[PDB]
Amino acid sequence: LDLAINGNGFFVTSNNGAISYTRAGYFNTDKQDFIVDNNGYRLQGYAVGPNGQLQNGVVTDLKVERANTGQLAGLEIDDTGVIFARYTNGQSKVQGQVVLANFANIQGLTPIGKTSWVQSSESGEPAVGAPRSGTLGALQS
Repeated sequence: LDLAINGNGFFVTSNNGAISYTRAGYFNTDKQDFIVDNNGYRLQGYAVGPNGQLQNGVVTDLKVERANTGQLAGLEIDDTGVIFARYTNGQSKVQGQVVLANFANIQGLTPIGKTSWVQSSESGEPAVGAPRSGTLGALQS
């Protein structure tokens, strides 16, 4: 998955819980079927709950189910970040929803790499939500 944002906001990735923020990413699934960036850090969002519905109460790792029988054939993410898995038994199932974070003062963000930042005393706290909700931008591919 090659993801970009148009508008405000940052993708949220978790390194064993260390959270960083980025503008665009190449995302894959790892050996435990987590959606990860090119460092292996886990893309964060609303996961599907135990009842198969999106849990907007918790921002967590995004898992993609290998099977539904039917096994995974494709993975797509719409402009509001909803992740659709396509399976060989003719089914599709939502796997989660990518979130974006925005900041009251993104200038105050602490750079941790060429294209990644972390929260700071100067940036304010992350305000997290679905792409195209509130002031947050839209997801491309």
